[PDB]
Amino acid sequence: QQDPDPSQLHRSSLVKNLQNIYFLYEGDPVTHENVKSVDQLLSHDLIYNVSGPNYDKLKTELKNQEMATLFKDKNVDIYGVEYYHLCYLCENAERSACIYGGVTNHEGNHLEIPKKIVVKVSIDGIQSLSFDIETNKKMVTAQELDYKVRKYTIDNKQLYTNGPSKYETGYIKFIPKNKESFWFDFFPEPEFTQSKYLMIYKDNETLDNKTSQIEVYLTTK
Amino acid sequence: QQDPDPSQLHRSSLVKNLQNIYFLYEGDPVTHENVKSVDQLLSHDLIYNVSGPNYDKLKTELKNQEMATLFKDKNVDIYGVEYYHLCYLCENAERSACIYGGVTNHEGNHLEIPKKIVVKVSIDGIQSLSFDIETNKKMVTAQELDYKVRKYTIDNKQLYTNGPSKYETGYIKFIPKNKESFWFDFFPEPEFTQSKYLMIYKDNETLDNKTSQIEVYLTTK
Amino acid sequence: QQDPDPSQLHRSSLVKNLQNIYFLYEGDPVTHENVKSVDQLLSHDLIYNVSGPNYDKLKTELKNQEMATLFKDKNVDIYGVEYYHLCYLCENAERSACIYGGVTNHEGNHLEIPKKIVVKVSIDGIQSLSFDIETNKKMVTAQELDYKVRKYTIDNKQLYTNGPSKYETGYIKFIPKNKESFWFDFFPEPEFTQSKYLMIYKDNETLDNKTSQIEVYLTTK
Amino acid sequence: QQDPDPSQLHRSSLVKNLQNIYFLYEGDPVTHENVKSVDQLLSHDLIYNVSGPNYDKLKTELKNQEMATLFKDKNVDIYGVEYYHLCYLCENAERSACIYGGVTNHEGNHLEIPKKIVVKVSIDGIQSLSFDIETNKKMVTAQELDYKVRKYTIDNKQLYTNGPSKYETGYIKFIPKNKESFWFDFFPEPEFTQSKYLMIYKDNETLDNKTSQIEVYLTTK
Repeated sequence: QQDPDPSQLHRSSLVKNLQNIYFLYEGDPVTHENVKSVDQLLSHDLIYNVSGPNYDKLKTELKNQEMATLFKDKNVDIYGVEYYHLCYLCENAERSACIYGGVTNHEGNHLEIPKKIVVKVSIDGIQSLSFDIETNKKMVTAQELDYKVRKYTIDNKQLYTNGPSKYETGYIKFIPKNKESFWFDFFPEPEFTQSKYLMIYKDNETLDNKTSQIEVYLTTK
Repeated sequence: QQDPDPSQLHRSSLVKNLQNIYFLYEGDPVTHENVKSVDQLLSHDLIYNVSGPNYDKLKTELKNQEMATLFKDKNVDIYGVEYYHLCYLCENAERSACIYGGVTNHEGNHLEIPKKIVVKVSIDGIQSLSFDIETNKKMVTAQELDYKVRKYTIDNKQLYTNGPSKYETGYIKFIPKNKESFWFDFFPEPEFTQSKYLMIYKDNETLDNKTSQIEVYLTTK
Repeated sequence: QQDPDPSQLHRSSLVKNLQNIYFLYEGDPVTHENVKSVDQLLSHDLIYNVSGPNYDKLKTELKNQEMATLFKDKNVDIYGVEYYHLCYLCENAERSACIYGGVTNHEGNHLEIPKKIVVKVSIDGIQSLSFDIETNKKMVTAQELDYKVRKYTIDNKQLYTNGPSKYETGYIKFIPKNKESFWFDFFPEPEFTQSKYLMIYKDNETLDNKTSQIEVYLTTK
Repeated sequence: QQDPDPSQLHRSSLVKNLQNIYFLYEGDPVTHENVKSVDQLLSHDLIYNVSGPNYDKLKTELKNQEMATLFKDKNVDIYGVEYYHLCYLCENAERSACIYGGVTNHEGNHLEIPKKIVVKVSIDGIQSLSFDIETNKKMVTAQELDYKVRKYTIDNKQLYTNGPSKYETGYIKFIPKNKESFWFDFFPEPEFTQSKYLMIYKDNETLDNKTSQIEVYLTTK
């Protein structure tokens, strides 16, 4: 996946119920340390018995059978963006919370002191500023990072709000030490659902933090 | 509807996922003043464009057509218990909240100072206590009252909890000045959904507060 | 319940997607002889392991907890109207078919030769005609009957069509030997779903057939 | 996409409710010619106003936004496999039917005399047989082809049944004149739904028939 073309980005002025992206990155993500799965719905997911402000049962669809059937009996660390509309867990379950990926092993992958990662932000060409985000992992999911990133740029520069977004075309770029960089679009198609936009966090993409760099390119229209 | 017979009561011990009753009465009720309806799904429900911590659209299924098309264009006051699991609003809507009844006209029915209604609580036959609850309406909905009554006894004497109840069989009774008393069971059938147990709040039963009394009958087991 | 008032009747010209009532009575109802339930979802329904053109699992919402847990272990006969849209049976089942009531004991209640029951149909006051329907039960469900009744009047005098109805206001009336006659409006509220209009078959109402009569009141407008 | 490794194939013996695959290819596909779209739920789908034995509304999710907003106003031919369970179209419509892909232009692309396509089938290494399938299109969808190809083998050699299959691992392969051949696994992961398995028909893949070949590889066990 190579650098995006200016016509391939979705534009924030065509999205209708745009806000539905706000709450996602404004609210509190899901965080669980050293926990083990206990049952699964389909071959490619895993269910956990954990709680939060609006749930006591969680689900995370993974990339495929081979992956799910890998973390099935291991201890892992969860960190993910959740949705409540359109989420199934079990016939007998009200109060559910779905998510995509966000799964990392627990032992060894934890660090003593927080690694400092730097984000560079460009707007209309000009590189305008810099800020930091942390993490207690040697191998974090692009999900944990992308989130933390936006959170900041939403409560300060204002990436999303309960209404029209200030910018128009935005996307985050990951730059791994070994190879091939990738990106995510900051805005969805005209009409959409949450459950669908978040599928990007399906591949449970993980990467070393000690050697990865991030870039953000926004457009003021 | 005459006084219930001791076998006709649902027994707390039998219910399985009982907690789900707890949240309904330990959380914050939906409250809106002087608001009007803006669209309706089926012939007997009205939909409001209001907001809260977990929504931005609301639905209240009333008793029947004739009723709904009566409050279809009036300004009213909403006071009610909501459920998120299995709630339908519009094809394009995430973040909804549904309820039953809880509708009263807005003009006049309001009061300067809060009427004081007294509740007599029995337990294993002996009337051990009494407490108070308020209201700013001349014609309140037995729902507004039912709620307020439980929230208390739950936070203090412990009616419901994040698990098994302390008591076994409980119900509330209303005594209207004009005639015919009625009651609600405090526990649902063994296996149930939220949206089904609440239907007792479908008849949008209203009544004068200046002359109505309340009684609670619990059995310790 | 006494003879209805000409203003409480739903008027077929107001229903928007009326057709949907057509397929319910113009389709092959469900019919299964001597069978036993095998699992249950909620405390007031029963599930059966039977087959048909569009299903291989069935459910039947009954009146209350007390009624369901009565046919839980008995051999019974099911004759009823089904709906596919909006129907849950188990987390793992596609191809489902739901219904309301239509449950009767099997042993004894069966007859050697079919009883002949006559129906009398009015039309704008005048008693226009008569026709027949059969049954192999001593105690049938008004559902079994109400169905048989309409299916005829729809294929011949066209009660419902893939479209607007020829008549405007009709309802069937039951006259049981002992006491209280009861009726069903032939048309639903303006806007509706199927699972809700069918709820009148929930009281699994049954009666002797050796002494029961029927009447039909329609209005050409 | 190169030839599959005998370990990446799903084994029917591990599948639980496999029958559901059966009905999909043993049932009547959806067929409509020279039609136009009429509204769209999301940004990557299209809705048509057509009718069949179990529906009067149909949907077909496409690859992405740029494809849908391309067949939005053209005259197209739909050929596809449909799923009922879990299918959303509009808040007011029961009787739906969903699909993925299966869309082709209508003018010109039609042939006077049906093109004969030969399929070669292998079984445990040995090329045991060959047969025929027809099509009235210059540019056909791999879906229309894959379907026809199975139905046969199913009603004859018995690919799927209302139960365990006879075979263990199967997959069809397409060999276009220009380049890159591809394949589909005849079987789903152990636990799945219909709507997910069928997503292979999303990329609405299309190829010329005057120059395409097919091959099937099965493994008795």
